[PDB]
Amino acid sequence: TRARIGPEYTELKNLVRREGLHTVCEEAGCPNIFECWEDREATFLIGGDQCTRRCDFCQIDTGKPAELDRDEPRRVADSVRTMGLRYATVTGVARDDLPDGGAWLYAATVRAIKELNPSTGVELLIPDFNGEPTRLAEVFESGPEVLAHNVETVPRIFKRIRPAFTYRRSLGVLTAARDAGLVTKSNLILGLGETSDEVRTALGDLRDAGCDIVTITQYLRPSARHHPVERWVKPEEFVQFARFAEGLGFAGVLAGPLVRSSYRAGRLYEQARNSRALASR
Ligand code: SF4
Ligand code: SF4
Repeated sequence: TRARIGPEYTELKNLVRREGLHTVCEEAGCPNIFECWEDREATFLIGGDQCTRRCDFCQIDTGKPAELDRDEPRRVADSVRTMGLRYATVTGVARDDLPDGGAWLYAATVRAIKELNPSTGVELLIPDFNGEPTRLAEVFESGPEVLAHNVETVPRIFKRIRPAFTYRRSLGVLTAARDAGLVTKSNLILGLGETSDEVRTALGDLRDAGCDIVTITQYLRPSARHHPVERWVKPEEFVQFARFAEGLGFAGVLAGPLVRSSYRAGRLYEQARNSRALASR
C-alpha cells in the first residue's frame, strides 16, 4: 500500500544528484517524494528562502532577501527539462523589498519553463502581490496551467497570524485569476484553531470567489517557535469536508494529511482540465 522506490523516482534522483538540482521535495524532506517523483512531479522555490513577511504556520523564515537573481527562471526551467517532469510547481516567498513584488520573477519562471517544456503542466503558487492589478496581470499573462494562492486559514485566524495579508484581498486574487481564464486553486490548513463551521464557510467563500481546486490538510507544526496545533482532524472528518467541497461544485478536491501543498497536484489539474473541457463542449 505505501509507495516504495520505483524506476522513475530512481531516474529522477540520479539526474538531480549529478546536476546538483535543488527541489523543495528533497530539501524539505517531504515524505511524498517516492510517489510524486514516480509520477514525474516536483516542486521548486524561487526568490530565495528569506521572506519579507511572517505567517505563524509557515516554515519559511522571515529575513532580508538576497538581491533578485535574474538567472533563476532559466535555472528552474533547466531543472524541469533535466528531470523530464510531467508536472512542475513553482513556489516562492513574498518580496516586498522588490518594486514589483517579484511579479517579473514569477512570470519569467513560468515562461522559461514552458519554452523548454511544452508537455509539462505548470502550477504557480503565488503570494498576493498586495492585490495590485498590474502585478497580477503580468503573472497571469505567463499562463500557468494552475494559478494557486493559498488562504490557508479562516478569517478569524487569518486576521491574527497573517498580518501582512487580508482574507478578502486573498479571495480577490483568486477571483482575478479566474476572471483571467486560469484554473485556480487554494489550500486550507486545519488544526490552527478553526471550527468546523468556519471551515465550511471558508470553503463556500473560496468557491464563490471562483476557486476550482481545493486542498484541505493537517497542520504540522514546523517548530516550537510556530503556531501550536489545536486539533488533530480524523479521517472521517476530512471525508466530510471533502464531500462538502465536492457538493459546492469544486472541480478538484483532496482532503487528508497531505503534508505539503503540491501533493497530487498533477492529478487534480487533470481533473479540473477535463471537467472544464467537458463543460465547454
Ligand atoms: S508533495 Fe510536493 S514537495 Fe512533496 S514530493 Fe510531492 S511535489 Fe515534492
Ligand atoms: S506563507 Fe508566504 S508570505 Fe507567509 S511567511 Fe510563508 S512564504 Fe512568507
